[PDB]
Amino acid sequence: MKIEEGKLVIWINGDKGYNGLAEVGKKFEKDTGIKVTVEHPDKLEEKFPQVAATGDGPDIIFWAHDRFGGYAQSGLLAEITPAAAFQDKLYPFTWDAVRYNGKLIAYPIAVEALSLIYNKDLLPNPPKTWEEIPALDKELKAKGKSALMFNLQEPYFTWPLIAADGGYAFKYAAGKYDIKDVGVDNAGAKAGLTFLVDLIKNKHMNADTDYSIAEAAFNKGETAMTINGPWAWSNIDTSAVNYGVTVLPTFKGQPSKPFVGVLSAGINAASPNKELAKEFLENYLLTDEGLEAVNKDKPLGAVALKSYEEELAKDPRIAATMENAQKGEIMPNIPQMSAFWYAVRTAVINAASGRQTVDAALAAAQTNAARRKPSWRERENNRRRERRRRAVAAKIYTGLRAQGDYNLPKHCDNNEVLKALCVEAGWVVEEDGTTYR
Amino acid sequence: MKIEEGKLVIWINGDKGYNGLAEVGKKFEKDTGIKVTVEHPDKLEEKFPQVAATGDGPDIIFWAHDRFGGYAQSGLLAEITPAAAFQDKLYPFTWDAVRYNGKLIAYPIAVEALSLIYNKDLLPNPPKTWEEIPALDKELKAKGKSALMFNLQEPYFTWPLIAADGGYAFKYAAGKYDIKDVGVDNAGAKAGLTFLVDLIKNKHMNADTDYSIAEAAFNKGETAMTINGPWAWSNIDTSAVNYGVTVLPTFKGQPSKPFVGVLSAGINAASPNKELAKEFLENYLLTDEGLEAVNKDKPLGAVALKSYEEELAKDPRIAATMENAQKGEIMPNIPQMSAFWYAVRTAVINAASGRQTVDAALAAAQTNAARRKPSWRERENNRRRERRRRAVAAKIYTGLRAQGDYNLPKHCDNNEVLKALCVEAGWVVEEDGTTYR
DNA sequence: TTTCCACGTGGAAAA
DNA sequence: TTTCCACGTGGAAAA
Ligand SMILES: OC[C@H]1O[C@H](O[C@H]2[C@H](O)[C@@H](O)[C@@H](O)O[C@@H]2CO)[C@H](O)[C@@H](O)[C@@H]1O
Ligand SMILES: OC[C@H]1O[C@H](O[C@H]2[C@H](O)[C@@H](O)[C@@H](O)O[C@@H]2CO)[C@H](O)[C@@H](O)[C@@H]1O
Repeated sequence: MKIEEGKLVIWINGDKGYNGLAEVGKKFEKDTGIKVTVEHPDKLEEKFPQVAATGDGPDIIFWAHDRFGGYAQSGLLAEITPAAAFQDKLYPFTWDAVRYNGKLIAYPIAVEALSLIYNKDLLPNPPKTWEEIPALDKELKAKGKSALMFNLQEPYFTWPLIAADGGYAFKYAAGKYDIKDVGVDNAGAKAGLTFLVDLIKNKHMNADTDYSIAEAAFNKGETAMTINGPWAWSNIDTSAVNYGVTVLPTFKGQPSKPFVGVLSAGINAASPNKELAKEFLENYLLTDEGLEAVNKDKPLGAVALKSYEEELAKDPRIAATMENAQKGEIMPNIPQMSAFWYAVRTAVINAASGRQTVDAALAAAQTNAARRKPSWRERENNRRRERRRRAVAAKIYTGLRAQGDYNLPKHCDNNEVLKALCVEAGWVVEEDGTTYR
Repeated sequence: MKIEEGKLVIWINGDKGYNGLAEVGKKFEKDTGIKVTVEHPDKLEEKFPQVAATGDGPDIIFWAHDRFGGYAQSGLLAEITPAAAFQDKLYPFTWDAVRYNGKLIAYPIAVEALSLIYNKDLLPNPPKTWEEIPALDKELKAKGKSALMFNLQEPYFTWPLIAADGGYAFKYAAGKYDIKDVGVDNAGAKAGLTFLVDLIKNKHMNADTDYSIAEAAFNKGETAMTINGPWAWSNIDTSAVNYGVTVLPTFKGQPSKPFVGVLSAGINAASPNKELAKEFLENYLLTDEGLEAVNKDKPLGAVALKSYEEELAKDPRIAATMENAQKGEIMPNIPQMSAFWYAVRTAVINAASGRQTVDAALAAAQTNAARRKPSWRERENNRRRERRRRAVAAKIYTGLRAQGDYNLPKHCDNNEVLKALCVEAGWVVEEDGTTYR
């Protein structure tokens, strides 16, 4: 698709309040006449870098801030230049999340952190430690239920446990992240992933559990706990479950440390509606009424807008979210975050499935998250080099065929021409290529 | 995931009533103590052949019958052995849909056909032809609306128009489908796809419109019509839209001819719960109460079970469905269907985007749908031939480097060894490989 | 049907 | 860092 003047197209993930956001787009059209289409395609965080490089993609893209550094490095995002008056409306630290190489590259929307969600009727007193969950499961299994179910296919949901005892993504020192100092293979990370794997080995969780499976099981009252973010609360409200949101359990005495995301809205550098996108975001979405429309559809978490966050912070579910967020850390936005996430995803899935050990899975994850992606020019240099090597060889064999006068079959490969060249030069070549004088 | 004896795991597509089916599973657990888990993973029709080949995958898999023949050819499905008494409860033609090489390979559940779905308030009199849609759209655009929106990413939705004037998949003659006689490149197919591409060219449709975009636009009252199946009705019910279900419009005076699917349930050949699966399907799902539970969640269409279908056939939406189904054709279940579907999907997406012309898109689709998938042994044969070719060459150069005394640099490639061999034999080799005596 | 070389990226190796 | 051969499948070619 292509962005075209006079219309706005927005990409936001399918677990967010896209219906409420389209409601904001409808008000925008009422007052300005500009149509606003909100779409929630799959794997949008991966599709956007593929289409935007060529000029395609949506006008605005919503994702957590951790992806945006890589979009900016690739030149996919227009610089955001809000007036001071508007910057004053959002918490400074939310702006930090969307600053890359000194420039603001997106509008921050809301702060997200995972919390422990629990069924109060099945479990009036939720566990304070990861360690006690096995025994809690044994007890609930006798009653036909299970202790805990959460998405094991996305490393976002397992990272709090991996980081609890000392695992980290990229080390931060002297005011910067060290791209080559990755902490996914240290004792802390190994202990966290081992406990999770042992949960599966002892049949307290299933390695194939994903987002929809865990959400269905908690919202149907089959499991007593899940791990999820504020966007999930709306579907629980519609269910018959009496749920609480609280601090994640500790592991080895230390708090679980979720990676904290800032839902952010970037403007496609190829869009011809940059000013319209700015007006929509600053003056329609990032208002009390606009964020309310979105929040009422699927809760946003702690919104970047101070005026509305003052209301939302009264909700004890938000206070628990931010308690967890204080114990975690804001995600880096550096372009390498994509490589980190793929590597940890592979490690978690492979260790959960028994395909690899925890030590082997995390060792490979360490090297992969540190691996430098070859540039376009490097790939092209290698492609050309091998093109040239084949062309030189092909020309040699053409000349040997055309002038050798070797006693060759009507059809033969260049190996048979090589053999004849060898005999001419005084060599003997056996059937398997063994060659000697 | 591996099937475990004593529990049932089911895969069904996410647009079906998986919540109603899980209710059937819960009754089954209440009467037999066997846990039933219903899951709706993405791309399950592609995942099943990958996992089931090694004994993995679910106990039961739901999909339209078209996919089943390829599963059976690969040995992924247990043969279905209902007693004659049970078979008599389903319409004979539904059993034919799941018969492959003389054997029953799945239980038929329900007959699905696409219909034209329209908004009565915006469109009291739905169009009877495709030809009048452009004018109708221009009318509705003046009111800020559009005429028609349907999924353009899946060829199932566009096939009725492609088949209207003569396009076909595999020609049927003398009781068999001829897999070398494909009709995606004939005049009728071109005329149908040209009309669709012309709709996009004249801005009556957008090439990137997918399932959720079309469903959202119709269910929010922004487009007057959509093309979809019975599963979609419940979401329209919850919406404010006053809709009708009717015959698809004609093209060039001929009816649109949808490919008719039979939602079918196959039993994994690797399952240790084959008898439980048969009990669940025959005596819990394929009952009035069982199908009712699923149909209440998302309408199944015209169910294979005679007793319950006499109730459902009273519904004017089902009569419309079957009117369209009489105009279309039951899909083949032959293994070549997946290759047919991939080819047409690429052709539709490529012509709708302008990346290929209609003629060029359908010309490639014809050869692709007819292309014989090389066997494992053919691929292996090829792999070994090239492995051997490289190993013969490597042995010759090893012998040359070890015994030639060619005055070579410390590091050089085989081309330089070849060059030294050539001059030894009285040849001249230029820098680019030009070789002469 | 088989056969042959081309293709671009992997990863071992040397520095 | 660059270099070099291996890899398995594509598609042209001959039959
Ligand atoms: O699992 C890796 C994934 O984690 C984060 O994605 C979150 C996202 O921030 C949330 O808004 C919500 O949608 O859940 C997602 C996990 O499925 C990172 O933001 C993302 O880059 C990363 O791939
Ligand atoms: O688009 C190709 C696709 O068509 C059919 O899939 C249908 C399915 O039968 C319906 O039940 C519903 O889910 O819509 C699907 C299209 O998205 C074929 O059954 C399928 O094999 C084929 O790939």
